Amino acid sequence: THLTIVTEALVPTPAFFPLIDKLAAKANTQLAIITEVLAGAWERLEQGRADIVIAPDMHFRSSSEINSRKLYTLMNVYVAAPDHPIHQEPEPLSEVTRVKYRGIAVADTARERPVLTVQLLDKQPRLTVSTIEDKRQALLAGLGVATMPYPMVEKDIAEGRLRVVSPESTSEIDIIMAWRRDSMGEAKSWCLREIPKLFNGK
Amino acid sequence: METHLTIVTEALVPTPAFFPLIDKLAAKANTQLAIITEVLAGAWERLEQGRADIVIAPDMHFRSSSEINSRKLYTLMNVYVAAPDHPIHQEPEPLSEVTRVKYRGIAVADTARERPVLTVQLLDKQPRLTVSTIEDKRQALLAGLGVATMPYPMVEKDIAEGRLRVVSPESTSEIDIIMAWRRDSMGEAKSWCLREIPKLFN
Ligand SMILES: Cc1cc(O)ccc1O
Ligand SMILES: Cc1cc(O)ccc1O
Ligand SMILES: Cc1cc(O)ccc1O
Ligand SMILES: Cc1cc(O)ccc1O
Ligand SMILES: Cc1cc(O)ccc1O
Ligand SMILES: Cc1cc(O)ccc1O
Ligand code: NA
Ligand code: NA
Repeated sequence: THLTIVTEALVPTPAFFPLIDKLAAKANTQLAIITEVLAGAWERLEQGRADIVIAPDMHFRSSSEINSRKLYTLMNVYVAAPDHPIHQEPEPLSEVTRVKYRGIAVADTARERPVLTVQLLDKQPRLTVSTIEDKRQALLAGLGVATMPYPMVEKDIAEGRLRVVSPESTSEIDIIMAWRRDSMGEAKSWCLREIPKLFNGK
Repeated sequence: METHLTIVTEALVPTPAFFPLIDKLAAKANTQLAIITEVLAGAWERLEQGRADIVIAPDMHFRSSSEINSRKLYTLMNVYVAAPDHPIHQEPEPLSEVTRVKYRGIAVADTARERPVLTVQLLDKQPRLTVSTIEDKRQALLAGLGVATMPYPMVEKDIAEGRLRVVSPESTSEIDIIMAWRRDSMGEAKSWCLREIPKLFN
């Protein structure tokens, strides 16, 4: 009756919207598309509270009978407001410089899945937010410097609301679909074959 | 030496409204601010469990503990909305329980570790989409996927330019957004915020 899909914060939830009407005709399933951050997504899969997870490769979640499949590559870019002082700096990535300016991070579950944004060191000003929306607005308001998935800020860079601080730092991340094998129902199986079709060419 | 204050802004409350604090707080003390989003009961659970210094959330009509002091910030207007071409608009009595079951609700998952709430009426045998963030709920509504309440400020532009349409004014409700905190703990940064945040919504 109920399927839960977990789309990690980096993954746009509305990309999964086409499924909804199809899923309602396919089964009497009430859908939940739930957002989690980093380790939270895999914690949900371990605790049997999430049927399918769409999340970056994050080192753990290792359980009994867990399968995966790669969907697409996502580009993360270090960004900041155009008139943020970091842009006038000669060596923005120098440890001496980075500590001066405030990092922006998104909260997650109590680890269990060893990864960091690798965007902020210690003894350095930090703002923590729960959602990518808060993070984008904080960046737009010139309140700090942080990574962002390129698609969500492509328009912002185009119209000069944000500016990439240094392209060398930009990194690529695999977005993967994972699930557990021990239970494999009609709706869950159907989605497992349908979700990759959403990102053919991504 | 630095200092860490954690503020919870419930989903209905715009996190960027609290941005003015950040630069002031950094010059006032070495205080690192953390502005976390929770949903419904989740915000209050955080205050009870001593994991949140200040809570900005709707009045949840729960026995106001002595240990929680609260102060009203502003009134928020919630509007029952749907896409302009959603069938609900042609319906004579949209709010009738018989009618509401026909159409799909859109709900935001209560972040409570203890129990969720019946906020969305939890109409049984009724199609539902559940999402974690108010943005995803907005997009679901924009895509004409169902019917749900929304805080007017977030959708004001959408109603103006006819991307969303108020289904029935009778359903419109006003909610008090309140600031709550605990008496057992006080310090420089906490006290400073408690006096500064109300000025943001004078
Ligand atoms: C728009 C958007 C794009 C994306 O690639 C990830 C998250 C988002 O919210
Ligand atoms: C809203 C949305 C943003 C996006 O980048 C891809 C698909 C979407 O539905
Ligand atoms: C690494 C990373 C994680 C995340 O949750 C959002 C953006 C990011 O760049
Ligand atoms: C922008 C915004 C305004 C608001 O009044 C509530 C939530 C929001 O995300
Ligand atoms: C940015 C912002 C949006 C809003 O809807 C209300 C207050 C605000 O400061
Ligand atoms: C109506 C409503 C109120 C709320 O506080 C959170 C989500 C909601 O859908
Ligand atoms: Na999302
Ligand atoms: Na928020």
